Amino acid sequence: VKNFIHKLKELKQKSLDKFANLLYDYGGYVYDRPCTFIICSLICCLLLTCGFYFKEHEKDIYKLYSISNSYAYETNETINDFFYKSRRCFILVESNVNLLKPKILRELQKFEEGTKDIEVDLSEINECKTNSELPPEQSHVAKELYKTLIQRSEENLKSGKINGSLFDYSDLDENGKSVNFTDYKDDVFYPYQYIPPMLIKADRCKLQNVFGDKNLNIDLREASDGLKKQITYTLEDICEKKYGDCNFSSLFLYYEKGNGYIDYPIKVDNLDFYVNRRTYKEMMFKGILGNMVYEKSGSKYIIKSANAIMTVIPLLNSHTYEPYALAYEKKLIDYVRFYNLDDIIQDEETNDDNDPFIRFHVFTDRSLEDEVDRISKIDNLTRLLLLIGVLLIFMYALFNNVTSVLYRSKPLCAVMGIFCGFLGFLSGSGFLYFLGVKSVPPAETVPFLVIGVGVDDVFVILNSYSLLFMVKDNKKRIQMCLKDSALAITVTTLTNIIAFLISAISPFYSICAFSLFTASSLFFGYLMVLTFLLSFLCIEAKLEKKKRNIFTGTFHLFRENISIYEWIHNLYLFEESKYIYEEPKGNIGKYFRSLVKNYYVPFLSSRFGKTIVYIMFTIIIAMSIYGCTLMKKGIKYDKAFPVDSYVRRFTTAKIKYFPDFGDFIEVYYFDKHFINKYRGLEKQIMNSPKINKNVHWENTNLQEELINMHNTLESQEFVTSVANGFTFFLNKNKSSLRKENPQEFYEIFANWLKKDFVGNLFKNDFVFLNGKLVAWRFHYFQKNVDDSEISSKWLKACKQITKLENHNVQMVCFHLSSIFNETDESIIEVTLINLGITILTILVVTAYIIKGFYSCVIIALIIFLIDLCIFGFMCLCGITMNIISMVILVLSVGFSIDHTSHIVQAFSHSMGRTRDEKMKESLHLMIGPVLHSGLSTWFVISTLFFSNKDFTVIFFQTLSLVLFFSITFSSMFLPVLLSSFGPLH
Ligand SMILES: CC(C)CCC[C@@H](C)[C@H]1CC[C@H]2[C@@H]3CC=C4C[C@@H](O)CC[C@]4(C)[C@H]3CC[C@]12C
Ligand SMILES: *[C@@H]1O[C@H](CO)[C@@H](O)[C@H](O)[C@H]1NC(C)=O
Ligand SMILES: *[C@@H]1O[C@H](CO)[C@@H](O)[C@H](O)[C@H]1NC(C)=O
Repeated sequence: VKNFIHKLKELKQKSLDKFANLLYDYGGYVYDRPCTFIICSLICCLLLTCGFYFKEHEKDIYKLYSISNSYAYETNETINDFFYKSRRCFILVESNVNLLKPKILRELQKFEEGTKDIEVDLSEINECKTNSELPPEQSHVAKELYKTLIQRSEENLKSGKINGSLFDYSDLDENGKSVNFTDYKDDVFYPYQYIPPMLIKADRCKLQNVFGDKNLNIDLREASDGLKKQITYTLEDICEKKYGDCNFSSLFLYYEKGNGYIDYPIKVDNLDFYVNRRTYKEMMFKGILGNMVYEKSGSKYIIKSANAIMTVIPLLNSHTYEPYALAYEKKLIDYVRFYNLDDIIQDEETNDDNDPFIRFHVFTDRSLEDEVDRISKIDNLTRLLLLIGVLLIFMYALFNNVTSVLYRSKPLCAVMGIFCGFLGFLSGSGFLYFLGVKSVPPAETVPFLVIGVGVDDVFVILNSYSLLFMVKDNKKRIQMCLKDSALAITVTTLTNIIAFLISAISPFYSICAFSLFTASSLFFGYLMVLTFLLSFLCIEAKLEKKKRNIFTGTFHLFRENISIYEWIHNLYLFEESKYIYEEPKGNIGKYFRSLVKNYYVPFLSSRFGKTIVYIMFTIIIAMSIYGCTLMKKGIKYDKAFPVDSYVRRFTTAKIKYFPDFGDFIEVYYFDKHFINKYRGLEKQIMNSPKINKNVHWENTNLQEELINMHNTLESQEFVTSVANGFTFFLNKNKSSLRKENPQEFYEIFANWLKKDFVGNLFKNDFVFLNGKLVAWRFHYFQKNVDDSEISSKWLKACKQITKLENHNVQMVCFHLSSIFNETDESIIEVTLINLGITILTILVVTAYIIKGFYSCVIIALIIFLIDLCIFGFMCLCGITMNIISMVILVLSVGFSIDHTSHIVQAFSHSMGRTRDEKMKESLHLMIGPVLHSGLSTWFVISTLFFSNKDFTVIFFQTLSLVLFFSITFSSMFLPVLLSSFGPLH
C-alpha cells in the first residue's frame, strides 16, 4: 500500500509535469507561426458565432423561474379542466385630483366606453392562421359525451325542473362506482349551463363555432387574409354578459339607467355592495374607487372625492374564445396605455402639491408573458452598461500593461485579451445555439462575467513572461512562460467550468441556461487564450526583442532555463547579501511588485501587521455569523420584470390606492372520483386516499364546520374579505337543511343558486354531478405584502383552515404566486447539496494540482471561511437568499479557489527557508495576478449595479461580495495564516 501511494504521487507529479512540457513545446509552435493561429482561431470563432442565427429564446416564466413541480401546476390544470375561470382585464386610472369631479368623470366615461368601441378584425387572430395544424382530435368518447352533455344541457335548461329523485346518492366505491361511454353517459350536471370545461374542445378555427351571430360558418384557417380582415368582432362579442350586458365593474354602473347622474354627487346606501336599482346590477364602490372620501347622510354616504378609479372587464376564458380574447386584450392594453386626459386635469387642484397628473394603468392576462418577451431581448441599457464595463476593464488592463518603455510594455496583448473573452462568449453561445439551447433572461449578465473571468488568464500569462525577463531568446521565453503558467490557467478555467456545469443541474431553466452558456463561453475563451492571445503575445514579444514599439514595428512592417521560484529566492538571498536580479525598467509588473515587496509584504510580516490582519478578519467573520442569523429567503416573481414594466407599475398603483384588495386567493374543492373519472375520458391532497373521495355535504356538523371555517378565515388579519357562497346558502336556509337528505340538499342548493339573488351571483362556484356536489369553490382577498416569507406564511395558514379532517374534506388554496413561492421552501437545502458537490469536485481537482496535502486542507478552510463570509454578509446586506443569489454562492467556489490556490501553490513551490520567506516569495510572484484578476472582474460587473432589472442588481451585489472576500482573504488572511502555520519543507 505504501509502495502504491508512492507510485501514485509519482504519477501525479510526472503527469502534471508532462502536461507542462507539452504546452512548453506548443508555445514554440505558435511562436514560430503566430499569424496562422490568429487567423484560424478567428475564423473558427466566427463560424460558431453564426450559430446565433438559430438563437431561440425561452419566454415561459414558469419554466424560467419555477420548479415545475408538476404539483401546483397540476393544480392549475385541474382548476382549469373542471372550473370555468374568467379572463379579467384590469384598468386603473390614478391621479392627484378628485377624478370624481363631474368634468373629469365624463371624460373617464368615454374612456371606458372606448373599450367597447375597440374592434378586432379576424385577420388579426394569429392562432387561426390562414394555414396551420388543426388541434388533435378530441377522444372519440369525449366527443360523444360532449354531444350528449351539450344536448341534455339544453334539454334540462329548457325544462327548468331540478329533480333529484332519480339520482342515486349511494356512496361511491374505491373505483368511484356505485362501456366507457355508457358510464360517462347519463350524467346530469348542475348548474345545467355547465359542461366540464375539458370536454369543450371544438375547432375555434371555424368562426361559426366561436361567434354564432356571424352566421358565417367560415374557417379562418381556410380563409383569405383579406376575407378575414373583412370580419371584425368587439368586446361585447367576447365578454362575460350580466343581464345580457357585459359585466364591467365600472363606477359608471351607478349612473346607469338614470339611477344616478354624473353631474350630481354619488349617494349610495352601502359603499360595500350598492346595487343600481334600475339596472338591478350590483357594484362594490370600495373596490371600484380608491382613496374614497365619503360623507354620511340619512344612512347614505356621499362619495365626494377619489384619486383612483379601477374598472375590470371580464372576458371569456373558454378554449374556443381564448385566441380571440388575447387579440382584444392586446388592442385594449395599447388603447388604455396611450389614452390621455391631461387637458381636463390641467387646472384641477392637486393633493400631492405636484403638477396635476393622470395615468391609465392596465393589466391583462397576456401582460405577464408579454413582459417576459420584453425582458427576453437585450435592453439597450444593458448593452450600454456592458460597453462601459468593457471600457473600464480595458482601461484597467492597459493601465497595468503599459509602461515607460513602450516596446517592453505590451498594450496589444491587453487589448486583445479583452476581445479574447468576448469572442469566447460569442463562439460559445453560438455553439450552444447550434445545439438548440434556448436563451434566458438572466443570460444578459453572461457577457459581463465571461469577459472578466477571461481577462484574468491574460494577467497570469503576462506575469510569467514579465518575471522571465532574464531569458534572452524570446522563443524560449514564451515557451518557458507558457510552461510556467500552463497548469494555472488550465486549472483555473477547469474549476470555473465545473462549478457552472454543476449549477446547471438546477431545475430552474433560467439558472440552467445561464450556467450552461457561461460555462461554454469560458471554455472557448480559454481556447482563444491559448491560441489568439498567445499568438499576439508572441508578436509583441518579438517586437520587444527588436526594441520595436508597436507603432515602430507597424511603420517598419509597412516599409538559460531557471525556475522562477529559484530566481526569486536567489534574488532575496542576493538581496540579503545584479542584472539578473534587477527587473528591466518598464517590466510590465515591475512597479506593483516593488510596491508589494517594499510595503505590503513588510506589513504582513510585521507582527503588528499580523495582529491587525487577524483581528480584522476576526470581526469580519463575527459579523458574518450574525448575518446568518438574519437569513431571509424568497423574492416576489414580479421582481424579475423591470420595474419600469407597466405590469410592475400597475401593481404598485393598485397597492397604493387599493391596499385591501391584494392577492385574490381562490380555494377549490375537487371530488377525487369526479376529477379522476372525467380526467380519464381525455386519456399534498393526494397524500391520503380518502382525502376528498366522498363527502356528505348534508351532514349538518360538516355544514357547521364550513361556516366556522369561513368565520375563522375571516378573523385572520391578513384576510381582507371572503366570498363563500356556500356559507351564504347555509346561513340563508339552514332550517330547511336541518333534515340531512342528500337529494334534499341537492335540490335546495340548486334552487337557491337558481333563484336567490346572492345565489345567482355564486352560480359558477358550485358544480353538481348526478345530484352530488362534485366540485365547488370560494374566494378571499389577502392583503398585499412584500415579504415572500410572510406571504407564504399566510397562505399556509389558509390551507390549514381549509381542511375539514373530521369529514375528510381538504380544499386547495390557489394563487399564481404559489408556484414561485413554493420553490423558496427547498432553496435552503438544494443549495447546500449543490455547494457540497461543487466544493468537493473542485477540491478534488485542486488536490491533484496542489503539491502538498496540508496546503490543500488550508485552501479548503479558506474557501469555506469565505463562503461563510459571503453568505453572512449577503444576509447582513439584506440580499434575500433567492435563486439568483444562491447560484452565485455555489458558483463562488470557483472564483475563490482560483485566487486562494495561486497563493497557496506559490507558497509551497517557494524555496524560502523560513515560513515567512516563502510567504514573501509567493506574494511577490502571485499577488499581482490575483489582484488583477479579481479587480478586473468587478470592474466589468460594476455597471450591472445600474441595471433596472432586479435580478441583475442582485447578481452584481452578490458577486461583488464574492470577489471582495475572495481577494481579501486570498491576499491578506491566507498570506498571514500561511506565514504562521504554513507547509514547510
Ligand atoms: C346580502 C348580500 C347582497 C350582501 C353582499 C354580498 C356580496 C358582498 C357577495 C355576494 C355575491 C359575491 C360575489 C359573487 C361573484 C364574484 C365573482 C368572483 O370572481 C369574485 C368574487 C365575487 C365578486 C363575489 C364577491 C362577494 C359577493 C359580491
Ligand atoms: C322526479 O322524477 C320522478 C320520476 O319521474 C318523479 O316520480 C318525481 O315526482 C319527480 N319529482 C320532482 C318533479 O321533483
Ligand atoms: C376505457 O378507457 C380508455 C379510453 O377508452 C381505454 O384505454 C380503455 O380500453 C377503455 N375500456 C373500455 C371498456 O372501453
